[PDB]
Order: sequence, then C-alpha cells, then structure tokens
Amino acid sequence: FKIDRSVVEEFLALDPDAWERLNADYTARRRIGEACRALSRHAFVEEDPSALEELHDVLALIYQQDFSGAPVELLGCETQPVLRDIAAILEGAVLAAELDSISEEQISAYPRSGKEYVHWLKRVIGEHPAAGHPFYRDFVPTRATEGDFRFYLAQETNLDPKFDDILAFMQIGAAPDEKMEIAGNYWDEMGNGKPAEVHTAMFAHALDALDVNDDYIRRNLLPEAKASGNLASCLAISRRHYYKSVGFFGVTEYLVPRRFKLVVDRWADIGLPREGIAYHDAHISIDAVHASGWFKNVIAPAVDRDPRVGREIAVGALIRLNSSQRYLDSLLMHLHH
Amino acid sequence: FKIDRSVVEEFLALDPDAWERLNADYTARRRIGEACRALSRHAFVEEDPSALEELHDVLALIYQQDFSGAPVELLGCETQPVLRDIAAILEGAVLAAELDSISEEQISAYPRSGKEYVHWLKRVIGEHPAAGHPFYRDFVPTRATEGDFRFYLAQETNLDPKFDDILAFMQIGAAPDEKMEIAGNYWDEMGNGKPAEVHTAMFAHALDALDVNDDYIRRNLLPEAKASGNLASCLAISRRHYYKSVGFFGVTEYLVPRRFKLVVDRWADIGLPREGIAYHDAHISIDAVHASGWFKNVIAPAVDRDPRVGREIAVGALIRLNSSQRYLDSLLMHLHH
Ligand SMILES: N[C@@H](CCCCNO)C(=O)O
Ligand SMILES: N[C@@H](CCCCNO)C(=O)O
Ligand SMILES: [Fe+3]
Ligand SMILES: [Fe+3]
Ligand SMILES: [Fe+3]
Ligand SMILES: [Fe+3]
Repeated sequence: FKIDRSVVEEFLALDPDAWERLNADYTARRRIGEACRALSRHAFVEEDPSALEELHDVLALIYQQDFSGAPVELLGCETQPVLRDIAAILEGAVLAAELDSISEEQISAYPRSGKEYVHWLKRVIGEHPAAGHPFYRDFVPTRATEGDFRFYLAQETNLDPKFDDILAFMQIGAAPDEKMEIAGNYWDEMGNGKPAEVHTAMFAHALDALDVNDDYIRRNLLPEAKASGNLASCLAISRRHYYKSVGFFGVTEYLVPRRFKLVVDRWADIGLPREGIAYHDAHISIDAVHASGWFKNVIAPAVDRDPRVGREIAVGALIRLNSSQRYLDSLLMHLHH
Repeated sequence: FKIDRSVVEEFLALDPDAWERLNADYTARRRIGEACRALSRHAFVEEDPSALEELHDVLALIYQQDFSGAPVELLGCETQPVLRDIAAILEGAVLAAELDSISEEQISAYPRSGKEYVHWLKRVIGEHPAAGHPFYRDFVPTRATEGDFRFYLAQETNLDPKFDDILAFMQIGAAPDEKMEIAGNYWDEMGNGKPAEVHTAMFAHALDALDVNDDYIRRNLLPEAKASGNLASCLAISRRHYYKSVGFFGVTEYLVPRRFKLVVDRWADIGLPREGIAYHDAHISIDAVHASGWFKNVIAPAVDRDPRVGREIAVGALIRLNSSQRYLDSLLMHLHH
C-alpha cells in the first residue's frame, strides 16, 4: 500500500459512515501509518525529490483541512484519527530533517534573560544568509519583471494568505504579555476592524494585479515553497510547538520590512499597478512595529519566565531561516533559468 | 484494559521516546480505542453515572492539552495520534447523545434566508426552558448566599476562563463577514488591548473574591458542568463543527445579559465585594452588543451564503440550550439540598 496526495483526496471523498468504518479498523490504520513511514523514508533518507514533493503535497492537503472553512458535505466526517496520524508521521520526519541542520552550539549559548536574549537572537539572525538573501538584495532591484513577480507571488501564497489564522492558533493558551501582543498583531491583520484593511484581502489584490490565479499557483508552486508553508502550519497548530513558533514567526516579522521595501521599489520602477502593491507597501511600516513588539512582548517575557524556552525559540528561528534560504535559493535558481 | 482519567495522566507522563513507541504500536492503539468504546457504552448506553463522569474527566484532560500552554518538559512528546483517537471516540458518543434529544422537526422548518432565520432562532431559543431558567430567575434574586455564588462560580470555570480561545479556534477559516465579527468579539475579550479589561482576567477576580480556589473547583465541579465545558471545547476546535459552534456560542452571548443582570443585582443586595462583580457587571452591556453582532454578522450571513447550514446552527443552539438546562437543573438541585 502506497500513500500519496490522491489517496488522501480519496479519503476526503468518503461519506461519514465510511469514515467511521475506517476509524474502527486499526489494521487499515496500521497500513496507512506504515505507508507514511515508507514515504517519509523515500523523502528524507533516500532524499528522492518526487517523494519529498509528494510528502509536502499530502501535508498541504491535511493542513488545508485544519485551516479552511469546512464544506457542508463534509461536516459529518470524523477525519481526525486518520489525518492526525498521517500528519504526525510526516511532520516528525520533516522536523527531524530540519533539526539535522541545526547544531547544539547554535541553540545553547544564549543569555538566559529576555532583553539580552533579544540582542543575541538578532545577531544570530543577522549571521544567517537568509537575512540578506540575493533574491531580494540583488535580483529584485535590478532584474525582476512582471512575470518574475507573478511567479514569486505564487510562491508567497504558501504563507501570507493564512497569517491571521497562524496567529490565532499560536496565541491559544499563551501567557498574558505574550497573548496580548499576539492578539494585537492579529487585530492589525484583521484591519483593526476595517474590511478594506484586512491583510489577506490586500494580499489577494496583489495576486489579482498579476493574474496569480489558482491554476497558475498549482502548476508553479515550488516544492520548497510548499515545505515553507507546511512548516508554518505544523508549528502554529500544536501547543507543544508554541516556542518554536515564537522564533519562526518572530524572524518572519523581523525580515519583512527590508524584503518588502525592495519589492515595492522595484514594482514602482517597472510601472506595475499601484493598487496591487498596497499590501507590501503597508507592511513596510506595519511589520517594523510588529517585529519590535514581538521581540519586546513575546520573546523577552517568554525567556524571562523560563529561560529554557530560549532553546526552542532559537530552533524555530533557525527553521524559518533555513527553510527560507532553501526556498529563496530554489526560487532564484528557477527565475535565472 | 480499562481507560479512565488516571490512565491518560500516565500517558501524559511518558517521555518523547515512550510516546514514539506507543504511536508506532497499532495493537496498543487498537486496545486504547476499544477501551474508549467500552467506556462510551457504559456512559451513554447503560447511562452509568460514574462512567459518564469518568468520560468527561478524560475529555477535560485532553482539551486541557489543546487549550493550555504546553509545559517545557512536554514539548517533545507527540500526543496527537493517541489523544485525538480517544477524543474522537468519546466526542462521537457525547454528540450522538446530544442529538438523541434533538428532533428533525426542530432543525428543519427554518426560513432559508438570514434575517428571517435570526427571528426564527430567537423564537426557538425563547421556547426553551434554559432561556428563562429558575436558577437565575428565581433562586439567585431571592435566596443566593455567598456560598451559593462560590459554588456557582466553580461551575462557571467550565467555560468563561477560555472564551477568548474558543473564539480564536472558531474563526479559523471563516468567511469574511463572520470572521470580522468573531475577530472583533475576540478583541473585546482581550480588553481591546488593555490588560485590566481582559475578560478572563476580570473573571479571575470574581473567583478570587469568593476564594474559588483550584481545590474547591476540583472537589465541587458537577458532572454536567464538565459536560458543558467539554461540549464547548469539542465544537470550537474542529472546523467541521463550525456551524454548530455558531449556534452554540450565539445562544451563549444572547442569554448572558438577562442572566448576569440577575447575578449582579443579588451580589449587590447581599453586599459582596464590588471589585468581584466587575466581570459580570461589564458583560451585561458587552454581550447585548456581542449578541446583536453575532446574529447580524455571523448567523445571518452564514445562512444567506448557504441555507443548508441553518440546520447545523440550530443543532448547536439546541445542544447549548439542552446542556445548559441539565447543568442548571443539577446546580439548582445541589444548591437546594
Ligand atoms: N511571505 C513573506 C512574509 C509573510 C508575512 C505575512 N505578513 O503578515 C516572507 O517570506 O518574507
Ligand atoms: N458562563 C456563562 C456565559 C459565559 C460567557 C463568556 N463571556 O465571554 C453562562 O453560562 O451563561
Ligand atoms: Fe500582515
Ligand atoms: Fe505582521
Ligand atoms: Fe466575554
Ligand atoms: Fe461576549
């Protein structure tokens, strides 16, 4: 028995009674889990590229179920016993592979107090090549065309369209100072109550401006872009990944202003529609504030409450930096060719 | 093999390697699932009261893991394959029992348009005895002592302390009008950015005022109060229960002002601490606004988008009304004796 995205599409087409029968059959469920371990081995031991893409296509479909409004025809289907077992197996393998790129020295010599930890982490971020990647520093300002931006925005659908729900998942159960900062960030994402200013709405306008339609996205989404989006989903939805999420999305907010300023300036130079760049233009100042509040009110209080979490925050920051590097190197490699 | 709360406490004490070994053993996992079906049968077929309380003690512990900040020692433990299978089995039985009390005529003759559906649902709510329950209408204004209120507030820890995260879970993936209303409600719950005004913080002050400490809660929490809190958790955390949640928490907001006005007036008459009633006092006007916005901006747009969801919203409203009735009848029965 082999598992791939089409096998899971078939599961999601089952009616509520068929799901109940599957959930009651632990032999069928053992076989599904074994098929996931086999796929995980092809993807990360053999490092077969088609198995790696298949694995992230499967995870992406499962997270679609976690993040999307359920359709009426599926409201009676108990998908958690099977889908959560699949996700646990594939996630475990994705994260073990990320951790293989992270050394213990990288995540252990931090200062064990909040304000000092923030300075250390900014330095650690600044050492990493993703903090000044040539896609943004070099290619965008000098070469990027409308078709380049269209391809780039297709990759960016991996994360930006669900950022408000990432934050909503993250703040579940969070301590007060951290929760209040994440909550204010989420409220900004929802336009502070004004529909026109909702961030996902303005990002959708950028997609419209370059005709980044769903078929173009499906055909052009890079495997490393899918991995990036799956890592974001993986970390946000589990309480036990909260402190990794703190580092992962802290790095994200921190790097947006430098990256988006480059995108916005080029977008203007080549005369692309002003209406389409409102999202990126707005985030240049918004995420300078978000990044400042995230360090001061999420990271520093967490470390001050329990310095042991500085190691988890550092791992999440490095997972974001490493996965962003692989994604941007792959993107820049496809855009050159 | 029997499953109870202490068996699941033991699972949660396992280290990450022991969890990995358990997750890989589908024979052990088949036995856990079979033990859950056996407990479910004792609880809802035999209707054994100790099995029913044990079942909700198990669910409550699992939802604690979904809703609480994870402790550092547990960050490496993959609990989803087993805990989600347990929850699916016990939840399926809890909800089947709720649906046994709901007739098809109750959830099918609604008008298939939003504004009209709102009037229908308010009428349906008004027919149900929980909408004017004697605990609030009769006992509170005339008899409730400080010890009665202390016992009551212990029961209310089933829901109020996690209402902000219920809303955050609920709005995941929601359509824009509905999402923006839920988001504004959540932001109100977080004091609109002012820590002193965060609703869970002010509820904690009410608990402090009557010494509703964790040991008192543990010893006094009624089985129907646990069932109420578990139903709230169950519906909020699954995307497929979104439309039930819309009805369940819509009824909740709608009934708060009448109930809390009775509580606040009695609390004053018997001279209890003014500082302790700030939460309930504030919610009298807050939830009149929340209830109005919930009907207008959540329920009516959902029904207008797809009238089929009026049946799910109605089921969730009746689950809230029925479970509130059982809880308040049990509470009033213990307070009389
Ligand atoms: N996709 C962009 C950042 C996305 C942040 C979302 N803003 O709320 C990047 O990778 O830098
Ligand atoms: N526990 C109360 C309502 C709780 C609503 C929370 N307010 O944000 C009741 O059962 O009426
Ligand atoms: Fe944003
Ligand atoms: Fe931001
Ligand atoms: Fe509230
Ligand atoms: Fe409210």
